[PDB]
Amino acid sequence: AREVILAVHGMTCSACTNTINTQLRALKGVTKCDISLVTNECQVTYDNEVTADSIKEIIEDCGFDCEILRDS
Repeated sequence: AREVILAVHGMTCSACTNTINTQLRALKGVTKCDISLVTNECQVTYDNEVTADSIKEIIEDCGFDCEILRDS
């Protein structure tokens, strides 16, 4: 497993990260994900089955503006 790190805007309550983190965990290659209401980022421990862009899309869909910062 790789890590992707992406900036998640919009989020302003725990329900939000719950929803995000759960959705990500549900995709396929996501094994773990460590989301932190400090710097408004999402950190996703995935493997090659999943796609960072999909991850962004999923968060867009979930209803938060977000952008891919790094793939490590």
